[PDB]
Amino acid sequence: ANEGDVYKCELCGQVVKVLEEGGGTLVCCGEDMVKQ
Amino acid sequence: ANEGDVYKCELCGQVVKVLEEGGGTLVCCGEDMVKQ
Ligand SMILES: [Zn+2]
Ligand SMILES: [Zn+2]
Repeated sequence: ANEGDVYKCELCGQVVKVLEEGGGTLVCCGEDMVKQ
Repeated sequence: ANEGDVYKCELCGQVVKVLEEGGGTLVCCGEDMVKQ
């Protein structure tokens, strides 16, 4: 992900920001959050 | 988590913010993101 990017889910509907990108995935609710 | 909170992976080194808390857990690198 790109720094300053926001990610939201479609299930849980959780929204978080990407303060610091990493070589991993942002899982959520036995799923994988979405990116805006 | 409470909005305004930031969570890290504590592994890869990914940092994100909880813009909107939901009914899900932030996972990264097969790990449960930690709270700063
Ligand atoms: Zn989710
Ligand atoms: Zn990670």
